[PDB]
Amino acid sequence: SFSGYLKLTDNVYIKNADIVEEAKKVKPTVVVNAANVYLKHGGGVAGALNKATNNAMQVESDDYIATNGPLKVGGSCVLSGHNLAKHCLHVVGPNVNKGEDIQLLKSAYENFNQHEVLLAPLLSAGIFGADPIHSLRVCVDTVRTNVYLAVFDKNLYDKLVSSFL
Ligand SMILES: CCNc1ccc(C#N)cn1
Repeated sequence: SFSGYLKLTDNVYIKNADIVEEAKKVKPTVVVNAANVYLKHGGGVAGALNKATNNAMQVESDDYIATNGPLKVGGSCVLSGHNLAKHCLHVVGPNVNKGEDIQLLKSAYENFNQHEVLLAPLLSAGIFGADPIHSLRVCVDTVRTNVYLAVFDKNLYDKLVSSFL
């Protein structure tokens, strides 16, 4: 189904790809969003996925927050995948740039175990400020379901693969 991924472990795969383009092509059952507790999809993966939905993700997310309140750091919710996937699993990894606890990254990845297969970014990486090498390590040590990681940055992808233990 997913093409061109490098197998890291029994269940973790990685590719240098734009997660928006991966989602449009594959139309996976689940695309993971690098969400914040307010589901305000301003930038990074969230801003990019929301822009690909023509803001439908943000409109749906605002209604979800109006009804349910904010998510917890380390938590998630399942919403529509719009034109990108059947569902979007909005997962909140800790944002180290907001001083959040990096220990919550394992809790964030545990949300992936509720889905047999997912297309996902590295949680807390990019604008969330965590070390992406550490994120990949927590991913491989926490996620047991099939996760296809899309890493937008080629230089970061090369660093992640070449340093993977
Ligand atoms: C070009 C649109 N796609 C993407 C994918 C990932 C990120 C990040 N971070 C930003 N844009």
